[PDB]
Amino acid sequence: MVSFKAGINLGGWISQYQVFSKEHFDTFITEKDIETIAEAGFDHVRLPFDYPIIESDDNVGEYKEDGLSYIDRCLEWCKKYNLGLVLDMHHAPGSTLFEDPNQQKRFVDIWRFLAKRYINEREHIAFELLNQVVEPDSTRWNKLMLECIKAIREIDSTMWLYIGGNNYNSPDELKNLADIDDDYIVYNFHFYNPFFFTHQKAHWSESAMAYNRTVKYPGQYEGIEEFVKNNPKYSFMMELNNLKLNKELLRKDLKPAIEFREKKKCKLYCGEFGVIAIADLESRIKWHEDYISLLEEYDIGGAVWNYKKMDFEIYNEDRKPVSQELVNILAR
Repeated sequence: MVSFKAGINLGGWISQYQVFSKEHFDTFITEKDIETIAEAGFDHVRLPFDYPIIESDDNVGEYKEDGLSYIDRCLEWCKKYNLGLVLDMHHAPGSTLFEDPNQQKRFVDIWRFLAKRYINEREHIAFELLNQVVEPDSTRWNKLMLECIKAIREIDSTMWLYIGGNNYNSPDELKNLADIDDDYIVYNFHFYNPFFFTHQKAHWSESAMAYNRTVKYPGQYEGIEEFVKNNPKYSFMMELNNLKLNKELLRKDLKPAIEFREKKKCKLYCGEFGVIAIADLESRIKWHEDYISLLEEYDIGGAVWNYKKMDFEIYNEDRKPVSQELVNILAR
């Protein structure tokens, strides 16, 4: 039996790669990595991929077997170590996806193709449709998601599909998803609360970079009022002034997902959650311990971000954990 409860992400491999290089692709993740993950106790891996490894915008419809090989081999390694694999589309075609039906067509076609390609794999693979959803409302995503589900179901009636909502799969956007009468659906949400703690000093976040402050957990945001005074552009941060960071805050942020499930009686999954590696170790470990305990209390499976690199590393390049206590907590 394969399970999808205590996983880890393989971001930075065939998704969010620096340069499109075969050297990177052949070496970033190898069988030794899957072996390490399996020996640690995780039951599955989440594999983000960006469309270009599979389809070029030029010869649309012509799928690259060379890119597909990275996915095929990962499936092999997973089957070998009895791990599940959640195949996740990070960057879809198009942002114009919800504007251009051609982009919509390619998106659906790519999933139709993958459903066919992996039709004989019944227990080690699951599909997670799309990660990047940031829209004014869910109307357009709901339309595309339904077509995609439909297209896939004509080919595979029992393939498990992972579906997330708007606002980067926010837990409070699940309620805005169209009702899918389907029993093989798992609802996904990401969780990085409190943001200025999990992304403190994240170089890719303008506000976090402007704030440029170390934060501990449990603890409290400090100097917000002083920061806003100097930077009126970030006035909205005044809402966070002196916010107390503790386990009850995390429980409150998780509430919307729990309420949705209480109504839908569905399965929930947290595909991404984590803390930036530069945070102090003690706080980093404590946040995971508290969050994992909430996931276990509510029986919600998930995958921590990230296996290696991507600034959220759980393992060094030497395939050794940054902290053994941390890995133990995450493997449940």
